[PDB]
Amino acid sequence: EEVRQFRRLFAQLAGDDMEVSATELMNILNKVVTRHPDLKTDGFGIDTCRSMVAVMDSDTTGKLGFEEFKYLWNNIKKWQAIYKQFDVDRSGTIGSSELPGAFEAAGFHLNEHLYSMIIRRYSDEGGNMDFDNFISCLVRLDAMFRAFKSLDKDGTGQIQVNIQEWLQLTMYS
Amino acid sequence: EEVRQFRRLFAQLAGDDMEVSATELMNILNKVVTRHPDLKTDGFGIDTCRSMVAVMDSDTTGKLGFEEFKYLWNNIKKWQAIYKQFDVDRSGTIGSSELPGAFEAAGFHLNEHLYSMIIRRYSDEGGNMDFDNFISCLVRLDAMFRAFKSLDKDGTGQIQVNIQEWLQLTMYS
Ligand SMILES: O=C(O)[C@@H](S)Cc1ccc(I)cc1
Ligand SMILES: O=C(O)[C@@H](S)Cc1ccc(I)cc1
Ligand SMILES: [Ca+2]
Ligand SMILES: [Ca+2]
Ligand SMILES: [Ca+2]
Ligand SMILES: [Ca+2]
Ligand SMILES: [Ca+2]
Ligand SMILES: [Ca+2]
Ligand SMILES: [Ca+2]
Ligand SMILES: [Ca+2]
Repeated sequence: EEVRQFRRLFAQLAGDDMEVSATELMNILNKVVTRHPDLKTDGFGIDTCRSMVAVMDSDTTGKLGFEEFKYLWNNIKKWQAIYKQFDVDRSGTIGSSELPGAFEAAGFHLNEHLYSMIIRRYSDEGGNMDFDNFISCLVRLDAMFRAFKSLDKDGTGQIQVNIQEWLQLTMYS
Repeated sequence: EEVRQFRRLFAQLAGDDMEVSATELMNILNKVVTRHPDLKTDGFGIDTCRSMVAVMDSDTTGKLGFEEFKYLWNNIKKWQAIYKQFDVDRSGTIGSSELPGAFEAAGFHLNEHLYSMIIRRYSDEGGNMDFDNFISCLVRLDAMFRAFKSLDKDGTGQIQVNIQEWLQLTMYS
């Protein structure tokens, strides 16, 4: 099976403490893109990884357990495919005009104002977003959408968040 | 004449487009920090500087103007001085025990839970925070506080926000 094969990757990656840290996450992700010449990236940095872990660590352990990691990995496997598909000019990167289509393929229908804000923060001078930036942007986007949805209990379209919660959601990410 | 000097710095740094981008910021920050052996750091990386710019960019130009860069620079000068004062064991990093007092001097009073989250996201195995992680964290904490006070112009300590608003507050930073 595949769940058999995954426990095997996980158990190997997680190591001694049965959890995968920011550092371990960084290594595996860097070990993989290496064999993907169609993905341009300057590498998955430690800071980006620590952010990926925090935003994915729903149980506040500082590291990712089996489920948390399983969620992250599956998403990443699906997202890398979208990136390749939408980089129609084989630049190895997602361009400004290539972005909306890719996010939509990943299930994120935003607006022109939001894509712009996104390009400004994650893309470079040129409007080109490389692979790590893309995955990084998507892990966060997914977490924030999830976070909003869980706080929208009445189904009203708006949430109420107090100072303590706010600081917890924005700082531990 | 304390600004005579500051205008010449920004102008020299900002360049042709009259704005300090993440890369311009990264360079200067890595240049100065080296002239201070009391601050241990693994370097200011591009993702972190990209984060710093995003959070200080109030005019949504994508870069730091004079007013934006000045507020940022002033804080760093101030936070740099706090870092050194509270690094009692002169390890060159802020430890778990050293943390709250340094934030207390910067003016933030957070609870233990929040501190645990911050240490998990910003410190190392031993629980020490280096210079870039310290500045990066503080630049964020300050921004997140200001963003919150700007929507709670009532003092209730709670904000109402829709999805479009939530994304801009959490994604553009
Ligand atoms: O290359 C792989 O391991 C396959 S299973 C898919 C994949 C591709 C790229 C990344 I980064 C992660 C996962
Ligand atoms: O402004 C400077 O170069 C010195 S005096 C203070 C300072 C020290 C470190 C940093 I990074 C920023 C500022
Ligand atoms: Ca581990
Ligand atoms: Ca966890
Ligand atoms: Ca492309
Ligand atoms: Ca990158
Ligand atoms: Ca410039
Ligand atoms: Ca600006
Ligand atoms: Ca110390
Ligand atoms: Ca660091």
